[PDB]
Amino acid sequence: QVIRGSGVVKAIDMNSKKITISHEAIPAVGWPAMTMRFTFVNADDAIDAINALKTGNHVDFSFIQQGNISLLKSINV
Ligand SMILES: [Ag+]
Repeated sequence: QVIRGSGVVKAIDMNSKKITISHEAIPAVGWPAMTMRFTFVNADDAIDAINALKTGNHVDFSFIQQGNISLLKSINV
C-alpha cells in the first residue's frame, strides 16, 4: 500500500540511506505530523530529495511500510 504525504526535507545521509522529512499528519494511517527518517533504495532516488533539501519547498512524497521500515517510493520537488 503506497502512502502519500507532504513535507519539508530536513536532512539526507548517503551512508545510512535515510532522508529526514518534517511531514504533515497522515490521517489515512493515523500518523500525526512528525519529523521522521525514511529509507531510500537507489542513490538516484536521493536526487529529488537533495533538490527539496536545497529549496526547503513543501513537497509531495510517497512511501510504503515494507516490514517495519518506511521505504521511500518518490519525492516530486
Ligand atoms: Ag512519521
